[PDB]
Amino acid sequence: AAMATFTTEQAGYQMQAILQVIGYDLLIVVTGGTNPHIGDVTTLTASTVPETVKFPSHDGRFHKDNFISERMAKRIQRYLAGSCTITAGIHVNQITKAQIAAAAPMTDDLSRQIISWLQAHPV
Amino acid sequence: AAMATFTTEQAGYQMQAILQVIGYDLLIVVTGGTNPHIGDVTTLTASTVPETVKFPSHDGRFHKDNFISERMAKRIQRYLAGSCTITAGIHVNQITKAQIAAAAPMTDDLSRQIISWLQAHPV
Ligand code: NA
Ligand code: NA
Ligand code: NA
Ligand code: NA
Repeated sequence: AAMATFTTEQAGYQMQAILQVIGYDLLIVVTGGTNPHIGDVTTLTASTVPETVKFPSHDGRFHKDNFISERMAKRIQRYLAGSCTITAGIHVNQITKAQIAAAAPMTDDLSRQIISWLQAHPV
Repeated sequence: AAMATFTTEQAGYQMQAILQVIGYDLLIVVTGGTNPHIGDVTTLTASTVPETVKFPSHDGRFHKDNFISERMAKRIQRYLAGSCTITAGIHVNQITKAQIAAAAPMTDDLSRQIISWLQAHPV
């Protein structure tokens, strides 16, 4: 199983997804960088359009939005047996353009591990 | 601390809140009864109006909505240092009127333990 942890690291920083199964429903906590937080929450089922809450900036200043919980939700949506809630909060102090670019492949890498896990542990 | 678990039991069924601190942000997972699930997600900060996602019924049939994540959010809102996400999913097979009535005091009981914990462990 009811809990699993997935990690990836590209361009020198790590992202992590912690998955918890509750009933037929999923909770996925996505964090990364030096300052993990909860900046976005995406909710969905297999058959509804995902929706995303965006909290005010965890440190007040402006950071580019990489759409991480939305991107993960799109990848895993068709594998869901019930509801799904994805939090995301990645922060790298003085992030570089290459590290920004790595956010999308790293999210897909976590998504692929999650999908494999769900297929191995049907709920 | 960064993680704590709170429980209550009234009228013969248990509710549980698992709290995880990520940065300055909170994730609270509220479950109970025989069939824990994620049926509602409430998001808020100290200064914004809470909003609640309601997923389709975890078992297809109609159950009364006890507004659990909303009720907890109202109780703890003024103590938040950052963002807060509360999932809730309580199910008792053939719930009784007394057990339905117990949902509100039990949510307040979990909320009071959470507030005490936050005051003892400032983030
Ligand atoms: Na691993
Ligand atoms: Na944001
Ligand atoms: Na306790
Ligand atoms: Na509901």
